[PDB]
Amino acid sequence: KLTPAQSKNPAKNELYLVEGDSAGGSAKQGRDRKFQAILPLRGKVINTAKAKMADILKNEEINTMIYTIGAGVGADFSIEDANYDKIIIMTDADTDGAHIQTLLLTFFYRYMRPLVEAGHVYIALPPLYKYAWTDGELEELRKLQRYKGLGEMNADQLWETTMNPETRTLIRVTIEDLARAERRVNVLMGDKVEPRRKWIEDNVKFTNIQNMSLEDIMGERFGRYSKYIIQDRALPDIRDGLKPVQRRILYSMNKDSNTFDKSYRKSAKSVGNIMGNFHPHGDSSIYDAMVRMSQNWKNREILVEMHGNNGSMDGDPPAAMRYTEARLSEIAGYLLQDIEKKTVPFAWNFDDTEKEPTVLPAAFPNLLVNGSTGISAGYATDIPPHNLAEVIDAAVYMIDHPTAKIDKLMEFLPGPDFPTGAIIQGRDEIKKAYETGKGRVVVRSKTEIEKLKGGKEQIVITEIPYEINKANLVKKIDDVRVNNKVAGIAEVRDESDRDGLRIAIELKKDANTELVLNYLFKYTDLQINYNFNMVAIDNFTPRQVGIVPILSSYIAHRREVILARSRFDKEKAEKRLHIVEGLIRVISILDEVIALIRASENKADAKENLKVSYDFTEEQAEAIVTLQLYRLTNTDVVVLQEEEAELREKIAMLAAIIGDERTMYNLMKKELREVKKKFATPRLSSLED
Amino acid sequence: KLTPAQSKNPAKNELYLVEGDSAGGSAKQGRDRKFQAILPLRGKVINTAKAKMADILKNEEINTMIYTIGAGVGADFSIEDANYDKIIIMTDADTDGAHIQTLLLTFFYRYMRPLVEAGHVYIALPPLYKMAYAWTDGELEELRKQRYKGLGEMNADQLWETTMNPETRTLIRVTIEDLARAERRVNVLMGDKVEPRRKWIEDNVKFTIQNMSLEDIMGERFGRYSKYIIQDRALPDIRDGLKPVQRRILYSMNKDSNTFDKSYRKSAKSVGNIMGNFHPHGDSSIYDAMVRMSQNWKNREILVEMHGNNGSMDGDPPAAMRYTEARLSEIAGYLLQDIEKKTVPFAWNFDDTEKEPTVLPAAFPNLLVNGSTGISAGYATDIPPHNLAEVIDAAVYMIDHPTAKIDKLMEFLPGPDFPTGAIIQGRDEIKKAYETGKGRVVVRSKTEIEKLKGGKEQIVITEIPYEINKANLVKKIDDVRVNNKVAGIAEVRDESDRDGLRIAIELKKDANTELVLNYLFKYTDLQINYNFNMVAIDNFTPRQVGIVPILSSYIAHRREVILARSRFDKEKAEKRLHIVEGLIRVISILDEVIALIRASENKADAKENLKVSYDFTEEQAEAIVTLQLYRLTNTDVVVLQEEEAELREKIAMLAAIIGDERTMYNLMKKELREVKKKFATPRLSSLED
DNA sequence: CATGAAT
DNA sequence: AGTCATTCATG
DNA sequence: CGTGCAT
DNA sequence: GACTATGCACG
Ligand SMILES: COc1c(N2C[C@@H]3CCCN[C@@H]3C2)c(F)cc2c(=O)c(C(=O)O)cn(C3CC3)c12
Ligand SMILES: COc1c(N2C[C@@H]3CCCN[C@@H]3C2)c(F)cc2c(=O)c(C(=O)O)cn(C3CC3)c12
Ligand SMILES: [Mg+2]
Ligand SMILES: [Mg+2]
Ligand SMILES: [Mg+2]
Ligand SMILES: [Mg+2]
Repeated sequence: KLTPAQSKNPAKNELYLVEGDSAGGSAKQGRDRKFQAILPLRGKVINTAKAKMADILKNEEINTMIYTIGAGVGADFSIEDANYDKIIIMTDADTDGAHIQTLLLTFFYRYMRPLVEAGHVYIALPPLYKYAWTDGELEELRKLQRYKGLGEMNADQLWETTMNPETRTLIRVTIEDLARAERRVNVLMGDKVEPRRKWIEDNVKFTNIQNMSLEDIMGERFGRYSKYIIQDRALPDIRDGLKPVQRRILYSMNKDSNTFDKSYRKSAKSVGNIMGNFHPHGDSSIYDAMVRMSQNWKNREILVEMHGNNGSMDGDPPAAMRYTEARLSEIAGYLLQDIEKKTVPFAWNFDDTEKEPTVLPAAFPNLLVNGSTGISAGYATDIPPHNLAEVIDAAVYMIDHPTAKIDKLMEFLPGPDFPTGAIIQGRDEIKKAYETGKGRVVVRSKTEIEKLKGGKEQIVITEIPYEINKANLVKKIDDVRVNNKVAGIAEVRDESDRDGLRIAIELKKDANTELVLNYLFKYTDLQINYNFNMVAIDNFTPRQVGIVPILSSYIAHRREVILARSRFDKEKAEKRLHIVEGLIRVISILDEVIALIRASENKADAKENLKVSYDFTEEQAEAIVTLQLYRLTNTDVVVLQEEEAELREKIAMLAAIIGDERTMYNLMKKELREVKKKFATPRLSSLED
Repeated sequence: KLTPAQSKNPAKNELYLVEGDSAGGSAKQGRDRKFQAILPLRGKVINTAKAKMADILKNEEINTMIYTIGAGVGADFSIEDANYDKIIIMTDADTDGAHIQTLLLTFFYRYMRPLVEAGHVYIALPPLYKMAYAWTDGELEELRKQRYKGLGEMNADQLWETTMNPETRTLIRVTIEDLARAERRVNVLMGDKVEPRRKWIEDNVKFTIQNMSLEDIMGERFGRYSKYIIQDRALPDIRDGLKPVQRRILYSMNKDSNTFDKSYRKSAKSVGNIMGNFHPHGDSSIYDAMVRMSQNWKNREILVEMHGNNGSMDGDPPAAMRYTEARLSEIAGYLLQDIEKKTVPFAWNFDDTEKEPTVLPAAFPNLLVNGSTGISAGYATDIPPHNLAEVIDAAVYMIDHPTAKIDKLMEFLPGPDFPTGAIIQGRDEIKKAYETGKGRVVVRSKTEIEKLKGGKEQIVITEIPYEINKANLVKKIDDVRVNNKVAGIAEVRDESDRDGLRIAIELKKDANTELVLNYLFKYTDLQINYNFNMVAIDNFTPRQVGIVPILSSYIAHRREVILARSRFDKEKAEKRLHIVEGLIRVISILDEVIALIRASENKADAKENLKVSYDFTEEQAEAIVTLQLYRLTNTDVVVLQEEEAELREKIAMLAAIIGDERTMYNLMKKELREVKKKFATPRLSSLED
């Protein structure tokens, strides 16, 4: 796995720890083989502060590093009998690169302290533009090619920028204070989450060879990584309930006109467009997210319609993106409704070539309807799906009554509504969840006892808990029968066809079916505990939220959308109305206008003449001057006046929405009810206490 | 890997052999678990009538097919011990599916004869269309009163209802009518003898429940696969020298404006667009093809420029399409020159939503310049790269002298010009190759001797034979030292860097350096034999062609392109002249026309009046009537008469090309010389005899 | 045993 | 993101 | 131990 | 085209 140097020399030999096999290859190509060695770090280096000391020793990356370095580890470590003068960590210039640097540094600190204390650990700093490393260097170089990673850099460019000892700009790792360094590393990388959460809260603001400390290097790297994972990866926006990857998937597919009323496009075509325009990451990661939105046992209201093998409840792999074809679902269209009307904040992509929405208009409150999950850094998320009609009903009520209480809201939104059905138990815990954000509810399979011939009964499962694998469940129940942990099971039988779920647990003659069913509920996943952990992104910061701040954030959002949409349509109507006013007046003086253009020197002089001599505005003067010749035939002013009437009425009703809070909220309620009527579906999960 | 039936029954159990894992997964969901078992066949099945029996027994696909059939194989085959009553083969509707059916049928023939003789071996026929479903184009025509490209685009419920439901499926019963003729049919198609197969293809293939015989099924299936892979996969077109996948890559990237003058584009975005619009195959195959066109040690003139790790001469894996950026090279633009002018026959793609070029205009003879290779069915190709300037000079001569002899052409085209360089020996065999298509020439590494200290010498290799892996060569050379197959080798060192190839073979003190160098040339790969096998596609058929059928077919192609282009520009200039002629008349009667349009009631009326009153044509009247108002200012009649003159001359020069074979041929030469001057590059390979 | 578009 | 196996012609 | 976006 | 290991919070 390691590319070694030509000659052995522990006085000049350098070890390059490269992030990735591709970048490892590029390094291997652009290196100096006389003394430079390459070691690909395939994946993320294990946490040698969290993981056990056994599984740490059973790690491939760690072992081949301890072998390539050739000095041992822990207390059996002799820096004198090493193999390298310098060990350089070369990663991508992005956030995940900063995470690898963090993980690798904690390794070389916890188990190879003398190597770091002797200043033998370095950090290669690849350029960010093309050469510039900062924004100030770009400014000075302006008097560009943004490197998305090491993969986009050539071998000769790699050497000239970051590998040549005379040209490279390294960051030397030094231990200034062993006490403050021990504290920092142990907090950021410890098993305890709470000190890490607090550190992120207090520090991270969400708004040729230099030497850096350990505390500074661990702070700038884990600080850069934490902020990006919370804001721009794992956690959903509190409004549209989407992670950046899902929003980019829905938007790109919509921009490519890949909607529900059109033909399916090949998945790879969509995935490729997402990656080249908005989401600068792996094709597999994007596709796996695209597939999940097509699975109706993961989402209560699917956003993608996919043809072919997209998986099952048995958890078998979906067809590769070379096979499947996809398109947005009809209800996914409402998430993107009026996006063409400046109703949402847009920001530049990584490419700085095209703008992308930071949030979707969300004509329906997706965050509650579909849910989210949900593993960040310092924070985590688990929001269950809900009924489309019920959430809307609660939303409509809160629109009328902003200061509504949870007890009243639960008359409309009684609890979660899993797409997999099953039984939810714990009315008290549901309330606790809708208030504080956290809460532990019990999810139970829908069962039915069928009596067989011979005095023997049979348990028949028809629905299973959310996020539970059907195939793994059957195996676990069968293991109970095989091991005879409990007595009475004759045969476990998955009888689920393409049109129904059915797990049949046939029991022996004279066997307490109550004793068995109770055992399977406790020791298998027939019954599970579902933990609420409703955390989302409100105002760029992570926020644990109940049912109230969620609904309030959605209402506040839809208000902005409706207001912005109204300004947009009013802007269009005004501009035409202004043009129609001019055209009507033109007909009254058609002869003198044509005579004026006839006397004009050019297009610009013609418009300037229309302004001065006949008080037409710039916008009007443009429309008049660019009229096709045949429009001189028409002198019917009546039809244009009918358009004036229609436009003036539209501007009026639009302005009232912008000017009257009540009128606006009435509109919002009207649309939320239409969405309800169109996409209403009965409950699947029963509620008990 | 096998999904067994829930109930073992050698009377009703079916065994579906599915092409691919994903399709096997879809079948695993759409099956009836009571009696339908699934066995996914991953990749093409081994040719059991072509490979050594030792390799056959080691083939895991065969072993897992026998051990699940439960009846052994060969002479030790009890037909009553089988666990399945029916064995259905379910492949895609495409030609590769027909190949698998062929390979499988020969196995069940050779090693399981009683199984096929009992009529238990079936062939499942998937639907081809979906509007209900239809298997034939006639059935689609009747159903008219979704084109499936495989099984990966079908849902589980769809696959069941159409091909898996035993009461609603179309099956093919494989019956062996005669054991005599079926043997010759099997051996000719699958046997180790290539010549009889090539003859059978040239004799049968026209290049332009329900029972079925074995000889008929084998001929129909393999016939389709033979034809398809011959003219639509492995072999290049004789005109633009491109395989279908290479042509689709170039056209797609050019259509997406991913060219040399513009920014680089993420590779996955290009691959996805190709796969979804033109080339209905795997992403890796398309990307690998795209990567090769970027490697400057395989192509004499790269057609794709690529940023990042695109591999090396050591054979190390290039970066995945997630990492790399790419765009068309400048010279690749000349392959697509004038494609927007209907100079090339187009054809519908697989979606019938977009038309693709069947051949590129090719402003330079790409077949000889870049070469091709080169493994089809019944045929194979191997054309070496040539110098761009030399091939053009050869073609230019043949334009003036159609009946040019080979000995004369070689004064301009002396031989191949490998991008890897090295030495070519064998003037005689080159001529034999340029005449017949086949030839065996010798390629020798470029070496030099460097005197060292202590009286030692050092062999230095700077250039190596075409298509030779540098990493393996060094290993094989060093293996000579290790095994001491020749005396005097001290150390083998690859000293190549990012700007120079260098393999230093350091010798010992008193060692015969001439002896060492001679042994390596003969027993390693410092010297190899390049075998010409110039086979291309001429008139939809594979043709073993010499240097003359190639150059002539290119000139013939360039003729059609230039003729079709000249007609395009002429019709364009004609219609434009027609308008200019009318606009000049209008100026002299501007007021009368404006008054005439004002007097008119509408657009249609205005044109009829422009016709009747001033004899303007319909095309002329339309142009006048649709002029924007400001055009009444730009009333310069002279600059219109300049365009009029400029157009009449352009038509005159274009008509001369269409109406004179010589003037057209001079245009070929003029343009070919321009291409030559722009992309001229010195030889890299030296020639000897 | 490689080569290169396919599975 | 690398690894793993087969087709096909051919020396 | 599985979860779902990342390496 | 499936297989294999890491992060991160959490019962
Ligand atoms: C499972 O088939 C493949 C294999 N194998 C064949 C053997 C089967 C049993 C034991 N494992 C190996 C793995 C392989 F080595 C490579 C590829 C491959 O590169 C590829 C592609 O699209 O680029 C596609 N496929 C699938 C489309 C056939 C490959
Ligand atoms: C080599 O890393 C990966 C592994 N491995 C990690 C271990 C390292 C030593 C060898 N064995 C395993 C293989 C893996 F199991 C899965 C994926 C993976 O799914 C994936 C993706 O984009 O979808 C990307 N990568 C690469 C981007 C890191 C994966
Ligand atoms: Mg990266
Ligand atoms: Mg993955
Ligand atoms: Mg196929
Ligand atoms: Mg492959």
